[PDB]
Amino acid sequence: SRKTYTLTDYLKNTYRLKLYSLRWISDHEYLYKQENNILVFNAEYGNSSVFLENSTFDEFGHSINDYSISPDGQFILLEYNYVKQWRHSYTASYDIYDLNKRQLITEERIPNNTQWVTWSPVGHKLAYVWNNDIYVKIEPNLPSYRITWTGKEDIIYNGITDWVYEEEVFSAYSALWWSPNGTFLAYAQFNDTEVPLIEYSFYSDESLQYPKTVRVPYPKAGAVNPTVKFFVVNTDSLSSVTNATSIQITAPASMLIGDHYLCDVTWATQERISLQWLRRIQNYSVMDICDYDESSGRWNCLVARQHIEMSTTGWVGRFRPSEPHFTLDGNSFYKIISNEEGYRHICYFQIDKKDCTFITKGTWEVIGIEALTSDYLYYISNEYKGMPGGRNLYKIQLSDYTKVTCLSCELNPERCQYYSVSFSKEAKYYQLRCSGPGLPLYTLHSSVNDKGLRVLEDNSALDKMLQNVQMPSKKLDFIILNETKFWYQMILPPHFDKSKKYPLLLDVYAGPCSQKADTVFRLNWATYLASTENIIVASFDGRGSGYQGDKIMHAINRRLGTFEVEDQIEAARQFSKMGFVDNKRIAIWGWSYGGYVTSMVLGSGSGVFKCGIAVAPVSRWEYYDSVYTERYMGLPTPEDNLDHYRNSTVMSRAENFKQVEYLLIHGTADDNVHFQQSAQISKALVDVGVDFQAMWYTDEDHGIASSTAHQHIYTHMSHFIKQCFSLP
Amino acid sequence: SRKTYTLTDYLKNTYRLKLYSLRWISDHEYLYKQENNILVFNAEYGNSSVFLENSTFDEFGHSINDYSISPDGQFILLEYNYVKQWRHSYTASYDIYDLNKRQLITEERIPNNTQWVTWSPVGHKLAYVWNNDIYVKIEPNLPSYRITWTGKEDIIYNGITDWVYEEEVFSAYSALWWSPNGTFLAYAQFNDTEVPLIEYSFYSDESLQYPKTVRVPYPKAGAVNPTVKFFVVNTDSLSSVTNATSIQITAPASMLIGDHYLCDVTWATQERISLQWLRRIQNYSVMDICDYDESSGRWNCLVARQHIEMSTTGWVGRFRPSEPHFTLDGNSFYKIISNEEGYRHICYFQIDKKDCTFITKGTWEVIGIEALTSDYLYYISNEYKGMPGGRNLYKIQLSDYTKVTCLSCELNPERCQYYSVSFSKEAKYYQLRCSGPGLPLYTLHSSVNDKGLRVLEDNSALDKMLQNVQMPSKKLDFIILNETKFWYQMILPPHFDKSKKYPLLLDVYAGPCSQKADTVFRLNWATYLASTENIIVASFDGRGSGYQGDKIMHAINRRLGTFEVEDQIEAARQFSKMGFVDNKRIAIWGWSYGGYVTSMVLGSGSGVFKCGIAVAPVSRWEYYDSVYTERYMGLPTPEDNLDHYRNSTVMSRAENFKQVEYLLIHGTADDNVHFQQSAQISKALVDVGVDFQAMWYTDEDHGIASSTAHQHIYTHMSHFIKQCFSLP
Ligand SMILES: *[C@@H]1O[C@H](CO)[C@@H](O)[C@H](O)[C@H]1NC(C)=O
Ligand SMILES: *[C@@H]1O[C@H](CO)[C@@H](O)[C@H](O)[C@H]1NC(C)=O
Ligand SMILES: *[C@H]1O[C@H](CO)[C@@H](O)[C@H](O)[C@H]1NC(C)=O
Repeated sequence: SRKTYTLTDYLKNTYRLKLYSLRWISDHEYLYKQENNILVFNAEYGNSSVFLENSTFDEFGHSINDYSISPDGQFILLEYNYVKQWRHSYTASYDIYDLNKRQLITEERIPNNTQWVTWSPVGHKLAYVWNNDIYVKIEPNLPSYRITWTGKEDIIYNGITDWVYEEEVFSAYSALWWSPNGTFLAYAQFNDTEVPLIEYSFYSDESLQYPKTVRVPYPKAGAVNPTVKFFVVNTDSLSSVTNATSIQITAPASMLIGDHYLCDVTWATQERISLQWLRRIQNYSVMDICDYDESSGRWNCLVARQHIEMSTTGWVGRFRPSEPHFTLDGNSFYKIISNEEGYRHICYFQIDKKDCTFITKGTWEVIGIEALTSDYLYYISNEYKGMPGGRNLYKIQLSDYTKVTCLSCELNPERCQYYSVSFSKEAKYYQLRCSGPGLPLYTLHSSVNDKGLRVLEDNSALDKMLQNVQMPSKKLDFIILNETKFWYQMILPPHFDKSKKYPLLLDVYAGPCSQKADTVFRLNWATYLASTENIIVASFDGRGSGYQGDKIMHAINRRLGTFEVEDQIEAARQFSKMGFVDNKRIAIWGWSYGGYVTSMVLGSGSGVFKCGIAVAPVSRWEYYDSVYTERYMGLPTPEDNLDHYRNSTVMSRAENFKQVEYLLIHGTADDNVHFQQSAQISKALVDVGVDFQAMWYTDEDHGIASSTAHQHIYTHMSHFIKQCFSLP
Repeated sequence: SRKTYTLTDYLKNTYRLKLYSLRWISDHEYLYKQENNILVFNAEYGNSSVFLENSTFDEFGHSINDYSISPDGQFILLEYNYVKQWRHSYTASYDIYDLNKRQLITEERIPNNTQWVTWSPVGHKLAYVWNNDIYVKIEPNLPSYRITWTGKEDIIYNGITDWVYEEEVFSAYSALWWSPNGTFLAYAQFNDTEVPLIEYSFYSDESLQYPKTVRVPYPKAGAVNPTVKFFVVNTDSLSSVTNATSIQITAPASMLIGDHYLCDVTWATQERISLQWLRRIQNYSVMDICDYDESSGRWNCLVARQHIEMSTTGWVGRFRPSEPHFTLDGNSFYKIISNEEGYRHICYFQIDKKDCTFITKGTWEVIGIEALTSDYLYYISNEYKGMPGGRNLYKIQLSDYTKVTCLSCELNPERCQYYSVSFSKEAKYYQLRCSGPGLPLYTLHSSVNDKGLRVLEDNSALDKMLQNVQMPSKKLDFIILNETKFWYQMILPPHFDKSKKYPLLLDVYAGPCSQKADTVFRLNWATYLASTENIIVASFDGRGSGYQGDKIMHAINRRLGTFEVEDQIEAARQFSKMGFVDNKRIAIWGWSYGGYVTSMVLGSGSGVFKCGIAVAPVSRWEYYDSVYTERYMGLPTPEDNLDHYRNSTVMSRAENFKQVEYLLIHGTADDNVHFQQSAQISKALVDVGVDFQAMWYTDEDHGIASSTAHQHIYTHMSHFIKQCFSLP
């Protein structure tokens, strides 16, 4: 009798999740924007003051995309004129508001088309990047010191990352790293001088008469990669007439025999930096600990102090080598490491010592180390009730590692099974965020005795609303394939009847270390397909999937487009044999790696799927970028892995598409997974006589995320699926 | 007749039309290729011998693409390694083989990657273009002589055309023209320096890691255009110590004031050249007659013998200034001109004398002048039976204009209402080539007494085959919109039943001077649609269409996307009325201009059409080239015609497509109508929320003509129509 969840509701964002985004600003206080005022909250007692009134800047003349306040909080930075580049990078203008006076600073402004800005971690110093060169303001109203002079568009980058680094390495435009004092500015330089350029058309506005070609240095598998150097400047000794002195830190000798990357930089103390590096064959990584010479002004990294990580089974880390979490003193650290059994767990390392100690063990994995005092290490794992799809917070007593307490497990156990966390400085207080399986819940807690303090957002407004809709439900369970347990979720229509036969949509991603079966609450496309269209949407984590150990995750090492594909069919097969899925109507769809897999499934000849959708798919691994692809596939040369690079393309199995119905979609401005990839699939289908559907989306990138293209793509896919399943 | 005309039949060519393609080599001899033998035929008597054995070049080594025999039969040119460029351009390697010995020449071979080669019209001289520069070989075994040194890729073209000139001005890669002596070589040189480029991606074979970017100089409407110069070289005064002297003929003072085109190049005598020039506003045109001053070595264009052509209702000529045909003495010419009633007729000009005299007149038009002798002028017209979609050969006694004989009207009045002709040298003989409405007939005749020498090919082999197919029939009629006859055509289902109600596909082109309603016999897609699917395919010639004089042809001037679009609709509306057309099931389709007209219709909100397909459609005239567009549209500036450039985009109609089902198709490497045109359509559709189906074809150009892509698009289109129409 109630309304169902409709496409419109999805697209028009009718039922909205309420969030609670806070920024810890000390051990006991946090920032929060409410009704557009910036507020400081006291964690302990719950009371708040207004940092910055909503009324301030209503005469400022520009609408403001973002802000960032001094640590030692006398300035606020205002970001405006935001122009997006890639996933993390962008260009903007900035003004600085002097909080003590009622004033914008007026002279020495941070320039326009600034590519990155950062406050120092204390005080109110500023580093910014402009035309690929680094600058430093000591005071906001003073002239900046130029640190580098080598910036050249698309060629040399100081303090920012190039495309592959932004995307595959640091998940960030930034390549600047302030000392904890603020004394030093560490920064990376990239040189893309010989990196080949992916070119593509942008058509933009109807009034542009000639298309623009966009040209992006983008190393595809086996191509010349960017090189990198690393520098540290002392920001306390800058002259106005002397060019600043940047000291180089050289990679270790065992990284210099060949192509390598900088994968991680962590400050350990005021005078010690941690630099992890990686070989290009991502087999082998080195952590260097560099100390600062008081007398010399130099940085030395003692060999007897390096830390090596290797794997014979696969690559180092889930996507990159893990991050070290240092003790206050900087003489030791804790870091996630795959154990002997293949399980990622926390290892305690001493800096001068060489082997490490495991602080956790067992048939589950650690997801992150979240805070560390002298007393306690806080982390997230999927230990609870043995569900890898699950996330919870844990507290180790460091005087005895067997005394672990779970902080989130039983706070709201039917409602909350997927937490993330946000500790204040010195882990005095934390916010918890349960992401599912019920409505998201944001709580505030005091570490002292782990007293719950206060609910922040409970989403009850959403709850009252969703009581009036025909919500689908979620089944999280496992099947068995060859002795091992693999998990799947199903999103099930309202009033699911196990005696009926429902159409089933396999929603696939299945990349190395992915997880599509989990406890989180989403309101999405699947929600609509289940509520209105009575379609079971199923998802399944097969070999190559993560959070369940190496045996499963490294199964796909050097062999993408293989066990992850077979296992999707094997599970679709099994869902078929269950007596509520009508095997005549099984479809499959995926975005991105999802598309590559959906296509590899459509082309397997399984005859299990009526039809499916591949959006922005990888079709051939030589088209994708070096850092991601080489991590799973090695190099595409005869001496290495050319054979399997060639064996695993969507085009190789074009004929088999004649048995299936296929919708193939790709935005033309995809800088990530290039249009070329869908353009080689479509050609291969044509070359063989296979009919299919296509959709390009002019000037859309990898996410096809403009308001219109979003509504349109999901509209297009609904029609393709309703009619695939003979639904009116 | 039981079996039907099948899509496979169309695609696979079960049923081919037989041809007869001859090249005359004198006033009584031609060559025909039968097998891979070149045979010579005596036109008067019918005897024939083998000129060239099919087995002459078995041990050549390379696949031979095409031949060309010198006008003194002494040597043959063999064309190999042919690589397409645009519609007429290509590069190939060439060999010259001696016929009087039996040996390939090996000294001084035509270079590889030769852009163009041609023989002198008499004898065995060669002119050729390599690397944008012109070379002259007096003898095939001898070193060539260099005429130009200014060649340069995509900037300077000598002897060959750039992109616009090839496609829009000359219909030819060639910008060279021998005088009949083979004494003088005349040639144009194009300068594209400031011509902006169209760039698109070309994906190529799989093995290519990074798409290539294609860059072609292409002036869109209003852009900077190529400049031209014209030169005449004396081919007989060449020395191999001295550099070649090229005499320049400059354009008339009234062309030099602004932007202008070189239109036409016609030698009149051994020592006299006709140049036609066209203003960038294409309503003024000047013909210059230019003579060799034996004494000075120069070329003088007297203004006494200059001729002006102006149009006040539209533009000049049909697609350009008509070509003149000079009488042997070089002192008079005949040339097609819009008469004062606005119909195109043969006009008689005397070189030094004013005006001209019209030698034909009426409510019909000369299609072309074909042959000129001492006593007669032969020409082709649509007079016969007031049928503008028909064509016959005609004869005018030069000594009394009123004495006009129809050569072809009555040869076979039922099989044949559509001729073209190929006259021997000195017009002693002609091959009549009948295209319809019955099967093509090919007959040879003699001019003396207009005797029918022999049937050359009667397509009897096809005739018998088709007796066994349930062939569709063609209806040619007309309707009256104001008090004007506009002609349409219908391809009608076999066993047509005027009391059943048939789905209608309206097959549009409808560009300026087009004719879609004629008597030509075709085996094509509509043939399949009619015979196998019992769909009626209708084409209609409304305003802007051709060969019915200027009131109709010029109705569309400065007005593209108005009247012609309106008229298609009104026409479908008229088809509605007739009780054999189901008005729930009317569709429209078209390619190039017809793709544009379709979209424009579709988005008009007429409600007449259920759906429609548009292939490589124009969407916005600013995106298309300058020569074609501005010819109809004027310039896209505010003072000229910007208002109608903006009032006539496909994009401005997007909201209306909600009402219809659209199919939009384009080749990614279309260099004529750029992918951009469709990329802009799809965006506007995305932006406004309209659903529609799409298909790009990667690396296909304008014709979408690789055999596999050809098959794929008709298959795709066939399904789309079949499901639009509720047809299984
Ligand atoms: C500013 O905050 C106040 C405090 O609740 C609120 O009433 C008001 O709507 C806000 N003003 C604007 C313009 O956001
Ligand atoms: C960048 O690399 C190239 C060689 O790949 C080198 O020639 C150039 O000097 C380098 N530039 C800098 C400033 O590192
Ligand atoms: C036709 O026959 C005549 C007389 O036998 C002969 O001389 C002539 O060369 C022949 N022409 C052809 C084309 O074979």
